[PDB]
Amino acid sequence: TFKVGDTVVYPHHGAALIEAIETRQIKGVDKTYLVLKVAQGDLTVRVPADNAEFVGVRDVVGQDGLDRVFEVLRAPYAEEPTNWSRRYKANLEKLASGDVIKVAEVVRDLWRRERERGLSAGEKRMLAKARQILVSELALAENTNEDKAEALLDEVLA
DNA sequence: TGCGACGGTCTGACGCTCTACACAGTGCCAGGGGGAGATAAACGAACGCTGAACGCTCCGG
Repeated sequence: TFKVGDTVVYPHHGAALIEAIETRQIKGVDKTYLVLKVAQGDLTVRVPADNAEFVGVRDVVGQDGLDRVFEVLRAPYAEEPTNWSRRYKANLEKLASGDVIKVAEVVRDLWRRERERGLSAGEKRMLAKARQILVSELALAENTNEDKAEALLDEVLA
């Protein structure tokens, strides 16, 4: 399932590359740890392969992902509750869910809201974080350059 | 009630200048009411223009 040198998407950190497989022993049990890293925060993540699906790791989605996130990005008739508190409570939950379709919907609706009137400066931090993690997810999926990854999305979100 | 003792409470702890310094870890926005500043108009005032008009010295044919 998991090999060396491959790219894996980790929640709240985006795409990452695996360095090696670690065989550290805990209580006399040889767990199959794997170590991975990103270029954003300069951190190393060690996850055993047995509970990898439980913690929420996920591989690189092929050609079946960009088309579905584009068609849910272009999906009209999206509505939000009138009170901003319910939508505010929903969006970070959708971000923490880690689904690509959910984060694409959140960034599309939020970008539309910022375009129409302009929300605030506080929400700019989370829009920026979501755009960063989404462009990092799509950058290593299509194997494109990061500047090309952020450039290609500029003509499709309108 | 008398007893020590147990305890709290309270007080200051010589004088001045030469010197003499500053002070730090945990949310967020929408709807609505007031007064600050720009606007264009307004009622009244006095400010000018009209030279006219009164009166003077005036050079004068």
